[PDB]
Amino acid sequence: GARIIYDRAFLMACRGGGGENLYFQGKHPLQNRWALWFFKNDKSKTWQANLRLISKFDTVEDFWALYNHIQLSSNLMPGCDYSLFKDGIEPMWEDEKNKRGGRWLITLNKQQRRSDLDRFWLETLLCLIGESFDDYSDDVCGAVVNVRAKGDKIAIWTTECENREAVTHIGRVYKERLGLPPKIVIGYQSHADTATKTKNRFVV
Amino acid sequence: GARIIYDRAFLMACRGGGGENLYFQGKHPLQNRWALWFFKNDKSKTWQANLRLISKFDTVEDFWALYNHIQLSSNLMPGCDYSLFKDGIEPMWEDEKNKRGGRWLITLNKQQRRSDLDRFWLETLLCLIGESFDDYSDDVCGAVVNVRAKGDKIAIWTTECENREAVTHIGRVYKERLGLPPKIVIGYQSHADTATKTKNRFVV
Ligand SMILES: CC[C@H](O[C@H](C)CO)c1ccc(-c2ccccc2F)cc1NCCO
Ligand SMILES: CC[C@H](O[C@H](C)CO)c1ccc(-c2ccccc2F)cc1NCCO
Repeated sequence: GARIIYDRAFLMACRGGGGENLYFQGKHPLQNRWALWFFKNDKSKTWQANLRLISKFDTVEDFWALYNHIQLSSNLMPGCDYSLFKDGIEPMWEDEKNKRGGRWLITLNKQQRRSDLDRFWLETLLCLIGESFDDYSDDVCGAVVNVRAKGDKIAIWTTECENREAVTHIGRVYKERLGLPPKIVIGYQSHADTATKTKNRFVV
Repeated sequence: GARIIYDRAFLMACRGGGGENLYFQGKHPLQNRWALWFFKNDKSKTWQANLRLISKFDTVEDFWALYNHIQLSSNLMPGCDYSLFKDGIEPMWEDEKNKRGGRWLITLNKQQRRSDLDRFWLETLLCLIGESFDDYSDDVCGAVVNVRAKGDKIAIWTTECENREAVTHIGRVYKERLGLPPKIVIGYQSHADTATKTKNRFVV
């Protein structure tokens, strides 16, 4: 049918009042299937054994079941990365869907770990699963949270750094959904530029 | 050793670049040996003369040799059934390994005979031979394709309809590997229920 779009209030209502959809034995299907990955760079193990597929889901209710479980069981320590990517896109630059891409980046201060990290990450996840960028949601690959002593980072990765209209729409809506004051500028950088380098390619 | 698991890309690469394994004079052995059966209900012959063992194989390269041959020489007409089952499991409910079982069913409409039947059947076969359900692949008995004017059907048969964790894992991974949109619900039904009866026992 048409793209399955859910707004923030609808998704939030499914957490405590989910499972009452009119089909799918009550589950609300998502537009896309998503995979959650965990990474921690531990030099004692291989890179392969450091990247872990945690879980895949494709309904609102299964997203919340995973969210609730992670909220109870998972490591929030420096050096952890968590990534939510569309099924079939590995959470790495070399994936065919990421090689030409880039990311909208949010950088937090340490004071913002207690005030803002959880709420900004949740808002990011809802933008993803809810297809909040209308047709330009198709350019979204995934999102990454890096937990770091120097300051945590959240990013939305998109497929094509030269798709100006898609990339800028995603950034504007993401900023709006995060609720950031206008004066707090966020930037988009291609993955190629992040490999070796406010002055970003696009700013909103 | 450990379970022999092959992903889709590896299996696909063996079709045109097969026979270069480091042992077995180049063949890649499968975890299981498999038997391909054909059935057509023809009232002029007995039931036993209507069920035919076509061939058995136990390597990736011999799977592709059979695939290529069937693709050239075999009947695709309404009333045909083809079944790929682990060696020693007959493709019938009464087999000891199927009596307590059930199936994940995919039902096609006629527009999907040309767009989807071959690709969905191939993806099913790759899930089977590649042991794509990890430890729960041991609950897989086989798969069946029914060619019908009213709409073709593909199913994965499993051994125990009350093994909830195994059955549900198989269904989720099968749906993921078929690439079905989240909103396209597939259902599991016990063979006992198929004998006399969206509302299925498990849905994913
Ligand atoms: C492990 C805690 C981690 O914390 C972040 C850094 C801030 O929140 C984290 C990771 C992934 C998910 C997640 C869950 C379901 C689907 C997709 C996901 F990415 C949720 C959480 N944390 C929830 C509690 O805040
Ligand atoms: C008409 C041939 C039939 O078509 C199906 C319905 C759709 O594709 C069919 C049956 C069995 C196999 C098969 C081959 C090797 C191992 C196991 C198998 F089940 C392959 C094909 N078709 C290949 C594409 O022509």
